[PDB]
Amino acid sequence: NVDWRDEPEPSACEQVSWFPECTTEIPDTQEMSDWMVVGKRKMIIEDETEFCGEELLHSVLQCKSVFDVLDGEEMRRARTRANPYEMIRGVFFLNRAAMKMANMDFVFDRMFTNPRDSYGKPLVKDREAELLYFADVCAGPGGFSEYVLWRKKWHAKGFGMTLKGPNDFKLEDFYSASSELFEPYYGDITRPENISAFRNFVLDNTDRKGVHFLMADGGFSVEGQENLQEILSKQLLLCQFLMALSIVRTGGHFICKTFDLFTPFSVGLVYLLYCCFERVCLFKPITSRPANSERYVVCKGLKVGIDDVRDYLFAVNIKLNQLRNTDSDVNLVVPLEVIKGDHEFTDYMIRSNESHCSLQIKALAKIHAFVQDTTLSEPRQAEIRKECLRLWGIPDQA
Repeated sequence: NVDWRDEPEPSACEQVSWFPECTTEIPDTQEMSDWMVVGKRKMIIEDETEFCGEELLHSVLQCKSVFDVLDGEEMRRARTRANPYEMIRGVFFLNRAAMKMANMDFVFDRMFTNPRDSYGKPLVKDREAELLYFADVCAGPGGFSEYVLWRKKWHAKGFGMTLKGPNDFKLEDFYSASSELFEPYYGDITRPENISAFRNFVLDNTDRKGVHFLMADGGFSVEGQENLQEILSKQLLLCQFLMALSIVRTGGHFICKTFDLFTPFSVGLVYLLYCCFERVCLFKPITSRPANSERYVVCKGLKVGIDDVRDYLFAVNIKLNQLRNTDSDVNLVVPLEVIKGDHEFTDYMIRSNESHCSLQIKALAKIHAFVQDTTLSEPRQAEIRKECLRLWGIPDQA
């Protein structure tokens, strides 16, 4: 009962929708002192409708479950044929995540590779021999980094922290290999002492300022429960937000991969970033698969005076470690009354969640149709690859 053919022409052109400007004051310790609420540990996605229509949520949940019955190889072939952006995904870089950063660096006015001061002037010229400093926190640190170092070469310096094991870095490209351009820190991001350690390492190597921007992956995949990833990844997402506030310099930026944002815990986390940055937006680039839940929290311009929020999240993480492996969990980090009190923030959140669900439903329907009719094709895949490379300034090579 879905019409996937009523969809706009696939394009290299992408539109960004930002949250409205926050005009409320950064919360302080006393204001947040009753904000963390502990409750029963819950994994029921179907009734997380504070920021999404119930009917729409159930529809998307329904499509995903039907779609998951499907055999993997068959569905993967169809999804390759159905995705208009399939052909950009693999090109040029050694790591697919590098093309995602390429995509998003372009979309956000090079704010990552060419950050600006308040007068709009470049902070980092090649001449000045001053470095672009960045951090990459993920299961295999190097993919996001591969793009940055390709673009800025020796004018950049990156710090890596791995989410998996000590040697799970991606130091294979000609630049990530040089410890002068990229320094892995020698693996549990949930341990407070590891957070502090990495924070100090980064502060000591950036003149106590912090990095110009942090690139993070705040979610992990699980087979057989796409719906549940938002909940399973909640502590990782908090720790990445906490890392942003710990190592990004004033006026700096933050980009974080996440999944669905239906839960008040997730939305509370976003609300906090929205309080701490000049501009925040939720964005799904064309280089991420249209049928999945992946999106990016993109934060522009860390404000002054965020230490209370940083300290607050640090306390929440400790509480999460305490509640781990018990029937209790932290269910809120900001009260609903506060989040819903900000009407413009809430309107954006609902519009973002619902738009994502509506598009995801169509993308899943399309794949199903491509499974049933293997002659269906997406003819402009090649033209779109070409236009994207040109637009984003990426060589048409390997």
